[PDB]
Amino acid sequence: MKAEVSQQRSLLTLSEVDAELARIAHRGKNLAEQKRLDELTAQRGEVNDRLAALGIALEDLDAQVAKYESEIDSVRQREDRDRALGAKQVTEIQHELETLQRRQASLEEQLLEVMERREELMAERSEELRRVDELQTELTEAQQARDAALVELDQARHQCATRRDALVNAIDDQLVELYEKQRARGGAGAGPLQGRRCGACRIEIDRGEIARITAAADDDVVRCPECGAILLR
Ligand SMILES: [Zn+2]
Repeated sequence: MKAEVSQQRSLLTLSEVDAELARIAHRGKNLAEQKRLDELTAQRGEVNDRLAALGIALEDLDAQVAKYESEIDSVRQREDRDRALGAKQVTEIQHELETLQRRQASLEEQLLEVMERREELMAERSEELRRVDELQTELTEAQQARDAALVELDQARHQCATRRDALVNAIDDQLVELYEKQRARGGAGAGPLQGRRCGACRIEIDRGEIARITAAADDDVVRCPECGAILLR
């Protein structure tokens, strides 16, 4: 097989454009901005998990102060209902009121302990809300930089796509087809002959085949014996 040397040089640039598009696709899946957004999202979920755990403890303490204040109201109402006054049975109410006054005091002790504990946890929850709010703000900053990097990679991809479309139209389709058949093997399809090493698979070509490669004409097309990529000189 043979092909004009002018289009063989176009095939070399064509293999260069394909390599650049490969790095663009690789960069789109390995962005540094995406890694930054992954970190901020992780620790934002950390505070969201701690905020949810604090909400459970606050619900439990809210249920305690609701049960405490309700039982004191029953003792307070019983003290006020019995406050409205038989003198023989009056002493019977005096001994009960003293025992109920001891119950209202003992209940107020437990109520102040859980009110302090609720006041401490509401401050901790307030400290985590400030923390997750600051994390969320720069999370959107990382999200705008992640999206801004994707539109730059896509813009550079479209420009290399237009350059690739122009090169294929300038080469005989019989040569472009062989380049695609070699890429279907996983190789680079076309690479330069750098000294004695292939520019694609990076092998060291033996002295035997290389003696025949240097003897081929300019219009001739040659491939690497190990990978098959079209060697260009
Ligand atoms: Zn090769």
